[PDB]
Amino acid sequence: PQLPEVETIRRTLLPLIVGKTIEDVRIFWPNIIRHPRDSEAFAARMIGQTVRGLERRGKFLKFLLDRDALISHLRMEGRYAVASALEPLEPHTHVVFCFTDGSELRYRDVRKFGTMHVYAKEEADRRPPLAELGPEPLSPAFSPAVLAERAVKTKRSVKALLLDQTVVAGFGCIYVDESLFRAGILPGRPAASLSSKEIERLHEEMVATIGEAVMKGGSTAGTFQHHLYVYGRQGNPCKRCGTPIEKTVVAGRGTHYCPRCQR
DNA sequence: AGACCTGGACG
DNA sequence: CGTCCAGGTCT
Ligand SMILES: [Zn+2]
Repeated sequence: PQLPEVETIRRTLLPLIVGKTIEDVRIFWPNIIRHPRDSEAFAARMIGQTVRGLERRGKFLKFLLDRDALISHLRMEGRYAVASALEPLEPHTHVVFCFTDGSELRYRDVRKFGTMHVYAKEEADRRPPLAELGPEPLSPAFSPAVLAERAVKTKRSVKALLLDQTVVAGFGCIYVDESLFRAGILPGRPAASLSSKEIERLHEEMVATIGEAVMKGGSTAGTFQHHLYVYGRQGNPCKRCGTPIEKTVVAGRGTHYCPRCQR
């Protein structure tokens, strides 16, 4: 999940958990728990607290409790649902938070890649993983100046630049590829080879793409996949020029682009 | 890369 | 059967 997907999980999950009080926390795959590293301390400190809110920072979910904040990263497969304690669990359910009202927040993750960190609220933003994060793309803090400051300094591909969460938070392969297309820029271009005119353009497209995806509930629930120009369309005609979309490897990752529209 | 991980589209 | 992919991030 990327920013648009997570922002959607955030909007729909909040009303389902807000004001509930944790009675128990049950863990079935401890590796998910990263801080405290001991999964028993993790469970213990949360018992008794009440969900006060739910925020998003980059690709992370930030559950706001009483004194603590829980930082959850879904990675590839992480999924949350709220259900009755009286029903059997779905498979691949690794962490369950039991509330006093008989309902449960269930976390599922087939590949077990996801992570959970719990800190005191005041500590969350100055500790891993939130600390190194770049500006929110839909915030004024994300500007062409910001993008340019990082681009000139590096020799790596513009794709690799935008995937770096320290540069800007929220983009993954899908939306990076789409943004680059919309901005007419080849993914493999050295970041530094970008001009001021391209930087501004890319910034406008990055903001627009992520914005529309969020309004459309993301890609699959979501509907933004009907609005994909290049991702997963390899071999198919470009929607703008009819050139077959191409797929190669940029920075070790499957990359999609139109060889005509992008330069 | 290869790491952690599990499973679905491929012949 | 296998291998080849997969919307993350780390080493
Ligand atoms: Zn094209």
